Amino acid sequence: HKSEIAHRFNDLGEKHFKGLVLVAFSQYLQQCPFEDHVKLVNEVTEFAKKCAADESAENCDKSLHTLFGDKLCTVATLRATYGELADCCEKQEPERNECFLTHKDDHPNLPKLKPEPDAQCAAFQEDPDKFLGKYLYEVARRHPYFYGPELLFHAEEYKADFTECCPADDKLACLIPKLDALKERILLSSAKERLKCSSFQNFGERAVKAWSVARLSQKFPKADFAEVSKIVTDLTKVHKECCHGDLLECADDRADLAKYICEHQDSISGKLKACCDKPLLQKSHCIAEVKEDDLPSDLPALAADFAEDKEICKHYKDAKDVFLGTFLYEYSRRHPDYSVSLLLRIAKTYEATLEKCCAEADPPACYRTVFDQFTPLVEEPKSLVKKNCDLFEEVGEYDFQNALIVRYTKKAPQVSTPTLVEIGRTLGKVGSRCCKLPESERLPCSENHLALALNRLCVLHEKTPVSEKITKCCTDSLAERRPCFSALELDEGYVPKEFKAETFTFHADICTLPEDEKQIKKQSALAELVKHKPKATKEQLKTVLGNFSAFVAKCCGAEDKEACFAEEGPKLVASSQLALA
Ligand SMILES: [Zn+2]
Ligand SMILES: [Zn+2]
Ligand SMILES: [Zn+2]
Ligand SMILES: [Zn+2]
Ligand SMILES: [Zn+2]
Ligand SMILES: [Zn+2]
Ligand SMILES: [Zn+2]
Ligand SMILES: [Zn+2]
Ligand SMILES: [Zn+2]
Ligand SMILES: [Zn+2]
Ligand SMILES: [Zn+2]
Ligand SMILES: [Zn+2]
Ligand SMILES: [Zn+2]
Ligand SMILES: [Zn+2]
Ligand SMILES: [Zn+2]
Repeated sequence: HKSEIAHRFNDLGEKHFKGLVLVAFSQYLQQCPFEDHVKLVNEVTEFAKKCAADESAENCDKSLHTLFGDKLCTVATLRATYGELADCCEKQEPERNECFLTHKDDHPNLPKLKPEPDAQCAAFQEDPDKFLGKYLYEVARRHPYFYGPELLFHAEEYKADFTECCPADDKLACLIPKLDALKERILLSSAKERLKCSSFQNFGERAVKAWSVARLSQKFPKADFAEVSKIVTDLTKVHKECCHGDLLECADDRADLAKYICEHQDSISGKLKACCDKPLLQKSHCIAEVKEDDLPSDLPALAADFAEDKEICKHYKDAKDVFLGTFLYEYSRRHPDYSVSLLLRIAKTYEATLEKCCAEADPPACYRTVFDQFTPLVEEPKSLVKKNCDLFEEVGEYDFQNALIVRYTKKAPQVSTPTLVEIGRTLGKVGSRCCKLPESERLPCSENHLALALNRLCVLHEKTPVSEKITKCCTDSLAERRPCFSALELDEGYVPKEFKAETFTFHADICTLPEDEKQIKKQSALAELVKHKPKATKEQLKTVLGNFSAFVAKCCGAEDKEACFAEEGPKLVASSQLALA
């Protein structure tokens, strides 16, 4: 094509093209106010219309990267608001784009977008096109690596809720349930795509490929290997592009894959019929979130082709990567009950056994029992999940969260308290999600979502590194990541953090906070007790936090609140010292 911007405008249409460009600009520039990005989006779209009518007109032949990066660099207040981001404009492509990507903020710390139902409907009434457009902007800047086409879909969910619910009598009780369910979908989606970009950045395509091969084979067991290879190749490209900012190519390539999957749906999966007669946004999303199809009845034991076939060392020698992919395809489709990282763990073992056995004198007799090395690999995650789920059921979410905060704080006491509270809190929600499921679904829920939380920690750690052992767990191997964090224990040579009274001094401003923030304030205190007294047992810690809870409720009920906090605070501090000894 002469003009790639023409090609994408034609392919995507004005509305989607607009929506993506707004998401792009809000991810690279997370602070500048709404109306500013609206102007930029408008100018790009105007220019895109100039190029589709005349593919030959000036600047239309330039690359999407050149055009987008040039646009960012002509923003007034770029240096004033974004500081070092302006230094990226001195670089030429492709180093200019890498520079912008590395300055995206994963913890921008913006005001929590609370659902104010009466206040929102009035904004929805006054300016609806701005209301849909502002949702995209607010979610984009909060989540900079969020899958662009994915955000459009969820933005369409947001206006469908508000149009429906606003004119009813009970405006709030129609909305708050629907919006709080949307929030949890955004958090999960952001987490999933962030792991994809993290994977490219620290491991490359080959690791992303194995991950997708394994997941898609579970998703589509009836699909043949050539079909799975095709989708994987196509999908890996979509993610590289979305992860790299190529937001228009991302969306375009995604649509082509959806069309493809739907045109080959009998060959791929019976669960796709519902998806495949929907409008294109909804069709893409449905395919991405489709359930795992039924396991076909006619599958032969893996043993014949992978332990028993005598010519495997020749097979392995001729096409190493293609042959292990076959193994991974065949193993993953039979085991929808296994987590993805576990499947990669197993496949790594298979690869490594073939290297030692084919080097040895007699391979067929050696590798005949390679499947026996997987038995311990499966029992290990099964044990972890059982133990956490029995704990979660025994004690409830809040306490389970606190247990994890104590656990992870002991593992890595150099990590910041906000980060430790975030991980413990998130992992407790995972317990609510996964422990209630059947065992066929419980292991993979637990370990797949645990991988998301550990990636979040790793991403914050790459930003502001504090611990070598965390760095090793985050950089060494994606498959072995969860095992690596599990193997962390408190160091014998960790020096208890110095006591600061202010750190355990509460005030009456806690009383006017919402419960979630009230808890965070209390859970932060928990982490700080551990950092200060790392050899205190979980049972000593639970008792002292209980006394802090009683102190906070007592004084928040009192008529003179700040005088209560003043009298009772110091007493509780000094007795807690003796309690934690
Ligand atoms: Zn082209
Ligand atoms: Zn053309
Ligand atoms: Zn579209
Ligand atoms: Zn570079
Ligand atoms: Zn968010
Ligand atoms: Zn989604
Ligand atoms: Zn990259
Ligand atoms: Zn995707
Ligand atoms: Zn690119
Ligand atoms: Zn053979
Ligand atoms: Zn899940
Ligand atoms: Zn290393
Ligand atoms: Zn306070
Ligand atoms: Zn509370
Ligand atoms: Zn002390």
